[PDB]
Amino acid sequence: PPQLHNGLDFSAKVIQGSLDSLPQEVRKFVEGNAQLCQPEYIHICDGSEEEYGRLLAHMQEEGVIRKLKKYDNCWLALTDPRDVARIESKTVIITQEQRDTVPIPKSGQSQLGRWMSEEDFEKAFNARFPGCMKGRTMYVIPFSMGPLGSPLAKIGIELTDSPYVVASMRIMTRMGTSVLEALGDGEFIKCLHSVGCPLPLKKPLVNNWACNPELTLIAHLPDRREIISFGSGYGGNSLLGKKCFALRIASRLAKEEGWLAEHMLILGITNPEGKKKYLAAAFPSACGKTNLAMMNPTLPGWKVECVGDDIAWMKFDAQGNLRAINPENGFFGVAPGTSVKTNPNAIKTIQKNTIFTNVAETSDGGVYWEGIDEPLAPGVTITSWKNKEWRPQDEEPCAHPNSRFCTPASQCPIIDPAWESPEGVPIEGIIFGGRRPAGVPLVYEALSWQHGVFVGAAMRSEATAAAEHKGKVIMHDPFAMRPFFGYNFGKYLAHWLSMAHRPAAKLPKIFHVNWFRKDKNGKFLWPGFGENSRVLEWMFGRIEGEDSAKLTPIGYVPKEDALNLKGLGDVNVEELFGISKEFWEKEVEEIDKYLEDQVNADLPYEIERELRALKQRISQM
Ligand SMILES: Nc1nc2c(ncn2[C@@H]2O[C@H](COP(=O)(O)OP(=O)(O)OP(=O)(O)O)[C@@H](O)[C@H]2O)c(=O)[nH]1
Ligand SMILES: O=C([O-])C(=O)[O-]
Ligand SMILES: [Mn+2]
Ligand SMILES: [Mn+2]
Ligand code: NA
Repeated sequence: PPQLHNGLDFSAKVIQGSLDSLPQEVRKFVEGNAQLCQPEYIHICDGSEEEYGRLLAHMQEEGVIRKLKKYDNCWLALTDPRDVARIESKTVIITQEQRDTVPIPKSGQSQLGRWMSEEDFEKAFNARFPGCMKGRTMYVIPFSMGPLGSPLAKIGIELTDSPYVVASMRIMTRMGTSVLEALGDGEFIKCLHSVGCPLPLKKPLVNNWACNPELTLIAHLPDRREIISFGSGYGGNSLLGKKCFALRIASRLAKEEGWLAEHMLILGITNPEGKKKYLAAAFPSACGKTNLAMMNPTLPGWKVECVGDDIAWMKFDAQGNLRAINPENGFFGVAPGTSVKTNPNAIKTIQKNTIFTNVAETSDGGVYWEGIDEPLAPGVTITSWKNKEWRPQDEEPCAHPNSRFCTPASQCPIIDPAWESPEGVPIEGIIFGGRRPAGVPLVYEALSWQHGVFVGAAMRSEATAAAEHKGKVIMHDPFAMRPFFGYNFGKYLAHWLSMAHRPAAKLPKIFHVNWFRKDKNGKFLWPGFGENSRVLEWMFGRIEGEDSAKLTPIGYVPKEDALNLKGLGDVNVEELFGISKEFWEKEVEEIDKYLEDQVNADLPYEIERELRALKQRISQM
């Protein structure tokens, strides 16, 4: 025990587990950060049910969460209204050179990520972390992204002072002692989180929800294999395995190592004949992945099974199959809109062992939100997400627009049998899409891999409530990755294009969808949800080589009568499927200006070529 005093030994403060049990480098990480942050206690998480019960009890007793008595082991957290979603403007990546992280925009102000210099980050770090956990417990969370012990899994350690983060990580990752045993003396991603409210409190606590909005900063240091997040408890900012690791850090590793880390669901779809295919889909935040990934198809005999709803790690095997795995262990899903009619499999999943954040509570201990589509007995009352009595005729919603459920994937009734298979599932189609109220038809198919990459690059979508963006501003969200690129977007495009030069590659067919086109009065032209199975059927047939497509300037679309619209006789097909020369001339000009300004010297030639080819096809209309 080599030391002149007690070294950096924090053993006296350990209230679960043992520092002696930890791999050497894990111990160093814990003790170095204990020295810095000065927690009152250290809790080494074991991931056991016993621990989870006591953690929930502790939070309940502290008033941080409430038990929802109507359900089996479900809980409700209500946050400070300042800490409710991601904050892109406070999310940064540190590298030696800015251009490695983001292209330099011609006009000023990049929209493909925020870079911070090493020097500026050190100052930011020193202004936040020293002493930040005083009076609190530092929890040590050993977690695996991907199935335990898989050669493709990646392990992290997250230190946090938030028991809400511990509970949510238990759901969203594989966590506990088994992860430490699989880790051994291997490398792990170093993840440090604090709510940034050391005791005694310097500022008023709102709704018993510790946070520091003024100093909120979600930082990524890929060259140090570190993620450092301060001031926010909201899951996208605090669950460091999810967006921070499994997209931002992992996307750059993937570029270096020949794979892909993407904001994509993975689903398996089986037709009435029993033939099954796996598909991946990238839609922006709050644009429909969870609803698609566990859809109940309206077409009789069709079945969808869920591999993952949010993040995909994909790599070509030796046979050329693009194999995908879900690195998550749960769903962190948008609550509003979820009903028996729109997402019955989510309703089944969230009946037990689920943590809800910022939803409303009924007087009989249930959950409520806009679009839940379940009448309450007369006399039953509602407490809004703001902890105030609420009525249906009220101006503001009962649930926050970005309220979430956090639920075990193992509870999904149609979880796919291969959802934890270490080798992944073979992807036969990749689907892009987002919210476009005008101009973009229900579905089209890219003409080639290069055209498909351009389609991903050109994605635009109405702003949602998943981050700080207000109104329904149509924003660029290439590959649904705008908030999540771990490195220069132009390099990411080159990396995707390079997949076509892999010998033997079985390149997935690429499609683009729009569930959200609206008529003149602002009403949806397409009902969506389970009806989207009709679009998946067409995709399935196209992968099988069916002659069910008509060429248009934007790509292939369904032939007349090719889509099954039985039961949707009132859909206005000409409006929904319409392609206007005027709209598309404007669209290509907008994309050209965006790529030139935002990507410029980093833009691959093949992307510029696809833009010109699209413009040329439009000119022949
Ligand atoms: N009109 C319509 N709304 C949909 C459709 N699919 C999903 N939604 C709604 O869009 C919102 C977000 O859908 P999700 O499936 O949770 O979005 P996501 O892509 O999983 O979002 P993140 O988890 O933030 O990445 C919810 O309110 C849904 O009810 C659809 O087909 N049509
Ligand atoms: O939380 C999410 O999944 C998001 O914002 O994409
Ligand atoms: Mn997401
Ligand atoms: Mn989702
Ligand atoms: Na609260």
